[PDB]
Amino acid sequence: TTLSTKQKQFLKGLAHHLNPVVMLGGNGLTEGVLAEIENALNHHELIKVKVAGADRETKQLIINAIVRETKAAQVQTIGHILVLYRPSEEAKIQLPR
Repeated sequence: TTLSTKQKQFLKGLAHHLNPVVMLGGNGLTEGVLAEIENALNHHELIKVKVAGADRETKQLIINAIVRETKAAQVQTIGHILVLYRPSEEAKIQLPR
């Protein structure tokens, strides 16, 4: 998913009003966590995934794997939160041109 600068910023602003819908723990990106992320992308398009207690390299492994498997766009990485977006066949969120 390739987002323009303006699209990414639009989604970053919207995600400020969202809570995380997936949380990772010590076991990282398990099969079940990936299914939760897929589910969340499907229903919500724009999601926040909490990745607490991850150092920079660990978090990067996780980000890379999520993007590879899901084809979601990275909207924002700040601290322990990953904001991701993937469009739906039935758009829920109006994305700017």
